[PDB]
Amino acid sequence: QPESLRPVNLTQERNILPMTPVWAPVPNLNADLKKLNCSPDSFRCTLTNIPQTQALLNKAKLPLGLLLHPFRDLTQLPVITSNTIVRCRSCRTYINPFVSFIDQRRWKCNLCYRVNDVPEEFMEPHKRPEVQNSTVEFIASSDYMLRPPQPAVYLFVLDVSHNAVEAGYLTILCQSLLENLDKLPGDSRTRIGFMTFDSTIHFYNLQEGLSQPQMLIVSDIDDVFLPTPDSLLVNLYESKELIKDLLNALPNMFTNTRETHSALGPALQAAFKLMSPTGGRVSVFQTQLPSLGAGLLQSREDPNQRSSTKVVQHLGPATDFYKKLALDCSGQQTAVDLFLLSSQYSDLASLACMSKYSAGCIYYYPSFHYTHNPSQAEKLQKDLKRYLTRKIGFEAVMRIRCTKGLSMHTFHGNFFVRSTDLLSLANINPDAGFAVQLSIEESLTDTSLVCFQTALLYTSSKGERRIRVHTLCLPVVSSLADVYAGVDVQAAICLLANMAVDRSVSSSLSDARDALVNAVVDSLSAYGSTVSALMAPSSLKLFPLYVLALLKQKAFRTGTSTRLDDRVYAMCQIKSQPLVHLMKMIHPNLYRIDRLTDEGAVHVNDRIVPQPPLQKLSAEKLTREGAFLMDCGSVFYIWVGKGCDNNFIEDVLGYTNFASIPQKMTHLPELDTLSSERARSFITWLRDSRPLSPILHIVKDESPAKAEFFQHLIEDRTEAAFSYYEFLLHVQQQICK
Ligand SMILES: [Zn+2]
Repeated sequence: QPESLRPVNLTQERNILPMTPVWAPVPNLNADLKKLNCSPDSFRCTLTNIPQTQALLNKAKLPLGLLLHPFRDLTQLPVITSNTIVRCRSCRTYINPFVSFIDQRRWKCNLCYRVNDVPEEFMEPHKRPEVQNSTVEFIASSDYMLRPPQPAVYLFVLDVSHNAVEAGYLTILCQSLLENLDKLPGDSRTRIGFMTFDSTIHFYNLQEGLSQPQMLIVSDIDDVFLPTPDSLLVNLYESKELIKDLLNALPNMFTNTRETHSALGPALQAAFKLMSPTGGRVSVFQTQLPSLGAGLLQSREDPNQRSSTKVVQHLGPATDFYKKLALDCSGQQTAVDLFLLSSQYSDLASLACMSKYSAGCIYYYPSFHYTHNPSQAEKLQKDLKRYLTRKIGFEAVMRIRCTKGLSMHTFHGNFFVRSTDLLSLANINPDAGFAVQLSIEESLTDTSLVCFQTALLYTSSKGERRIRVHTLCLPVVSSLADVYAGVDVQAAICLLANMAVDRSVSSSLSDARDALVNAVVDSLSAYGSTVSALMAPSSLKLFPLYVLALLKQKAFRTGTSTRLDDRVYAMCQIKSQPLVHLMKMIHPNLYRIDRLTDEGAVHVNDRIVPQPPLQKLSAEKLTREGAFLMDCGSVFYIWVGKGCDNNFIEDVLGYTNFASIPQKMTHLPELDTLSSERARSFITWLRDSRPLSPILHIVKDESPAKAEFFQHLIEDRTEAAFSYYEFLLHVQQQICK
């Protein structure tokens, strides 16, 4: 009885959530191969023990899929420079650690089983880097480029309507660009340009030779007097001073502007045309519903929350304008990133398409205001530092190959699909995650092992064509028991979250929610067939809990009010957040922090970091005499109990007593106390584990912002949502019927 199969009575067990982070299940391969397997932080499967047939997979109920964070920053990476990149003659799989050499001069492909000759240059060919590491990166040549590797090109398209000016994001963006101007990935060929827009479209001529920027204003984006692209997307090094002058002036160019219109559509169409020749990255900053010209959007959100209980009203795009724009951009290797900083509905569902279909990124800062909502301003500052300095890959493509019999079925993420197994990524960034559901078209009886291999081809910021490859090997099994033994619950949950997004949009929120519950009912019913109480194998003991958490997440919840743009953003996050970050949004990590200690702590970055144990998401865990920190992935909350020890309030919060604690507190004082040092050290550790900067909110029991915290205690009953106990009873009833 492997331990992953040890029975767990979920009906009775009140302690199932581990105190420490859940580890990915190690694929059950022999010792030698295990050491060679792919990092689960880069590439993992929902079922580490692969079902031998589609019939067995169907009997299991669990979804078979892959999750990847293909371009994440790595501490070490074997870089291979060879005149010949060895690949299979029949399926083009890259030679890897799991192939077999049948004569030292020939290798058999582990995906299609065809025999290939080993090139002389590749030569003890089995001790080659490609065969000793499952994650490598090749430097490719002319045979992997249709044109010379494009230089880095950056274009900023900024909303300067009165609403946008009032918001005050310009100062933040321009200051960030100035501080990081010499840190943008690229070389001497790097080009950059700027555009602003209100009722008209504004271009900025920054060509070398000018003493100051020349602003060009047009209402017709096809104006024949407009200069050539070389004067708008200029060489960063050559026009450095002109660029800095523009960056210093922008925040004070539209002060108290009379313009209220935001012609985003025309601006983006002009951007497409400008970027078409080279491709690159477009960064769009929008603060309200596009109101003029092509692509203008209506304020269609339905105020009646109950009208969206079964089918979310206006959840899908209102038009295909932005999707079409993104597809056209992808065709020219142009990615479009959206930074939405609106205080009123702006139809993110429609706008998000500009990024979704161009491999772009979506950032959302609701009710952003430099002065009145400074936490969003500081967050943008930090998010921009990462956005502007992280590595980047241009004009990229990614293909995922798999052993014969296996097939890619549905991809999840931001990209332009070009095949059953090929994705076009105008840009590939190190923070993007992807997922894909698989199917078994032909029984996997040929061998006892299957392999999955991700190949990411891109142009580096230095002009080199590179191919980063990840190879994952998994054992094939023929019994249901074994399938349940190798399930990766968090991977399954993340894949189901993506499937639920598709179902909510194409069918209804009701159907998506029902399918999520059905996954639990079906899997545990199927499990029961292999063996008064809801039983589950250890591997799935957290499955019901995670599904309940998902059902209460902003994306799919129906019990409490949810603004449309807010729900859409939650869905966007599911589609692009790597598993490690997405799981915190699905099931927040709760910690008691008024009594942090050394014991258990770890040492990192040369400091002692407390390691408090994870607490289940229920008010039952909230000692009224303590303080707790909830990590929801994108935001932090610190709940302070009415009877919380004053030592904590005084030494950590910086106040005499509970009553003196202010509301709307978003920062922890840098107090010279041991407890403040521990708390801050802990929180700094949390922040350093992810690319984005979560805003911190200190919540008092007094009931104003209390709900924001209690809505995350997903194990408790609420308005129209089951408690964990009730949910299990519900699952049981369905299975017993
Ligand atoms: Zn092959």
